[PDB]
Amino acid sequence: ANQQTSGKVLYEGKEFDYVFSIDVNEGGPSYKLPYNTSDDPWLTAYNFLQKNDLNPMFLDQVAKFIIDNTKGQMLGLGNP
Repeated sequence: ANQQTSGKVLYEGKEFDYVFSIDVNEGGPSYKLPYNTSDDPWLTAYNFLQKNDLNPMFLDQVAKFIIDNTKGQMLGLGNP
């Protein structure tokens, strides 16, 4: 991908392709998961997970949502 600033997401103070908004559940601290569509779910998720020192259990939930952003239902929909 080598495009211009179409609809890039600003997480805290940096801009990325698409970032997810992550609440652990407690209203704080609020996390965001920056994703670049050229990268893998597990890798993007792991990168944020290791960076924020999250539990590797979250890796699946973040990566799968990352996938949804490039998959049907969420992005491709697929509604007859």
